[PDB]
Amino acid sequence: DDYLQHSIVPTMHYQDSLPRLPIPKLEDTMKRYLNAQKPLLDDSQFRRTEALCKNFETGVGKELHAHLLAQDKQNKHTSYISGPWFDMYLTARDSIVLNFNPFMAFNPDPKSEYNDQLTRATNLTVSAVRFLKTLQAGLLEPEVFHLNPSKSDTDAFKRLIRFVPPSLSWYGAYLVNAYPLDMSQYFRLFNSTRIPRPNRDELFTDTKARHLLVLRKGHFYVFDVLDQDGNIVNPLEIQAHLKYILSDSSPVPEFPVAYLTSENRDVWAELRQKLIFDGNEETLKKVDSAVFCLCLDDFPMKDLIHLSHTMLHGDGTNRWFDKSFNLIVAEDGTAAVHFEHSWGDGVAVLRFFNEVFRDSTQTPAITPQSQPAATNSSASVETLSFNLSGALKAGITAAKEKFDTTVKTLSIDSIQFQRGGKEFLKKKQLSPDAVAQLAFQMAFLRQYGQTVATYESCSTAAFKHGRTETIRPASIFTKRCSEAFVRDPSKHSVGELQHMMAECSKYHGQLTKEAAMGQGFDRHLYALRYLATARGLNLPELYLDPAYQQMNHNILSTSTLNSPAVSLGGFAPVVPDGFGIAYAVHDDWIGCNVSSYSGRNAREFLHCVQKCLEDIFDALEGKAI
Ligand SMILES: COc1ccc(Cl)cc1S(=O)(=O)N1CCc2c(C)cc(C(=O)Nc3ccc(C(=O)O)cc3)cc21
Repeated sequence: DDYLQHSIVPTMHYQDSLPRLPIPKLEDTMKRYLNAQKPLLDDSQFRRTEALCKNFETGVGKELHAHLLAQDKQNKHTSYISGPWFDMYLTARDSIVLNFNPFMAFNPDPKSEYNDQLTRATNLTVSAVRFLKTLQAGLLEPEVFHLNPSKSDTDAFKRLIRFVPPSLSWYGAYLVNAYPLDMSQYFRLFNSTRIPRPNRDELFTDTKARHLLVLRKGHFYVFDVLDQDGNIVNPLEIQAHLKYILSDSSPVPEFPVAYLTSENRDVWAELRQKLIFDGNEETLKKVDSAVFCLCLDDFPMKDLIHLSHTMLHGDGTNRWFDKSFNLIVAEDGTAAVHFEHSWGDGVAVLRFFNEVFRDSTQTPAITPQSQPAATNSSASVETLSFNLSGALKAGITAAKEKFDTTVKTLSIDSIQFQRGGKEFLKKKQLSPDAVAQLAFQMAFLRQYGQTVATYESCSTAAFKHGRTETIRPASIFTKRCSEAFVRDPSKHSVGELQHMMAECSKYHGQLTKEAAMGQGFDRHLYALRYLATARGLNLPELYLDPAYQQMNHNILSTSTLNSPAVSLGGFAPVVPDGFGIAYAVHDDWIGCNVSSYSGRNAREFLHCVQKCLEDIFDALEGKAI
C-alpha cells in the first residue's frame, strides 16, 4: 500500500489529553534569569540587574504574570507561548535565509547505485508522499518519548492504549513512563508556505492540492504526485516526469524569481503584491500550495563545506525559501531538508526526516534500473511562467545583489572528533550533551578570553502546543571549569578537573530537564514582554537593561539533533558577531558544523574546540594536561 507505517494506535490519539505547558512561578523565573546572568555580568552590572529583577518581580512583572496566568486558564486548548512564539517568527522582517532557515542532510542510501540523482529524487519524493498519506490515515505511530522503551514501546501496551479514549490516553502512557508528544505541527508540513505580508507574515495551507513543485536551474515545474482518487501517482510515472525535468536544457533565467523569497519580508511583501497586480496569482497559488518543493541541483558536492553552503542557502536561484520545506537532491544524490522555521520545530521535522530515510532506503519505490513509464510528461508537467514587469525585474536584481553580498561573508567549517563520544562519556558518568557544551564554552574562552551569551534548543513538545525552551549552557560551573583548563591548568589535579566536569554535567542535566518541563526562564520572560506590548504598555525596564539585551544577543548559538538518518546539519549565526553550532555526540565520535560571518573566525574556534575536547578526554582518561 501507499503507507510507510501501520499504527494500530491512531496518530493523534494522545493530543486531546496532552498536559498544558506549565507557567513557572515568577520567583523561580527571576532566580533562573539571574543564575544565567552570573557568568556574564561584572559585579556592578549584576547588582544593577538584580535590582531591576526585584522591581519587576514586585511590580509590573507580578501584574503581567497574574494576567499571563488568567489568559492561560481561558485558553487551555493551547499553550501560553504558542501565539507569542509564532509572532516572534512571523513579525520578524529580516531575510529568513541564514537568520532563521536551517538544514539537515541525509546520510547516503547505503546501496551505492541508489544515490543516482534521478533514482534518489524519485525515491525520496515518493517516500515523503507516503509520509503525507500515512499522516492523513492516522497510521503514523504517535510521537512518544519513552523512559523504559522495553516496557512501553510494545505491541502489548499499544493493543491496550488504543481502547483508552483520547481524553484520557495521555495518562495511560504517563503511568508507564512514556511521554506522548504534541504533533499539531504536522498540519503545516505539507501543502504549506509562508506568505510575506506587512507587519506579520501569514502561514498558508491548502490540503486539497495534489501536485509537487520542482525547481531546477531556477525554473519552476509542477506535476501531480497524487491522483484524483487519492492514491500516489505510479512511481515510474514520477520518475518519467523527473527525468523530463532533469532533461531541460534551458539556461538559468535572467531573472530567477526564487531570489525574492530571500528578501527582507516588507520588500518581498510589496513585490509579491506587484506580482499579483501583474497577473501572477494563479502561478503563485500553484507554488504556494504544492506538497513541498523538490530542488534538483545540477552539481555534485565538492566537500562538507560546499555541501553545507549548498543546503543552507545555495546560490539564490533554486530554493523557494518560504515553503514549509525544500527537499534538495544534488547531482551525486546528496540530499537534505532545508526548512522554514516559523511553522514547526526540530522534533517534528526530524520524525519526517527519519521515516523518509528509513522508507526510501529500506523500501525504495524504484531501483537504479527501473524503466520510466511511457508517458507524455509535457502534458503532465507544467512549466510555470511569471510575468515580470520592469519593477519586478529590478526587484529580482536587487534581491540577487543582497543575497550574493551577504552569503559571501558566511563561512562554515566542521570537525570530526574521533577519540570518543557518547559510549565513553556515559562510562565516565557524564552527560555527553554537557561535555559538548562545556567544550564550546572552553573553546570560546581560549579563543576570545570571554564568557558570552549561549543558547541551546530544547523541545517542549511534551506539552499541548509546545515549541522550544532555551537551555542556557553558560553556567558558573562551565565558566570555572573552562578557567581551570585554559587559565590555570597546572593548579588542579586530574581528580579536581574530573570533579569540576562532573558538576558541569549535573547542572546541565538539571537545566535540560527543567527546560523540557517548561521551567526555563526565557519563554516565560518573553511571554510577559509580549503581553505588555500587546496590551499597549511601555516596555518594562527589565527588558531595556543592557544585560537583558546581552542575554538575547546569542554569540554562541547551538543546536543538536541525533538520528542514524542525519549525516550533518547547519544554521548561520543568529547575530553578526556569533557562531552557529550544529553538533552531535555520536556513539564513538563528536561532530560540530560551525558557521560565522566576518566578525568571527570559525576555523580558529574549531581548532579550539578540538584542543578542548582533547584536554577533556585526557583528563577523563587520567592523563595530565
Ligand atoms: C533529548 O534527546 C533526544 C531525544 C530524542 C531524540 Cl529522537 C533525539 C535526542 S538528541 O539526541 O537529538 N539530543 C541529545 C540531547 C538533546 C537535548 C538536550 C535537546 C534536544 C533538542 O530538543 N533539540 C532541538 C534541536 C532543534 C530544535 C528546533 O526546532 O530548531 C528543537 C530542539 C535534542 C537532544
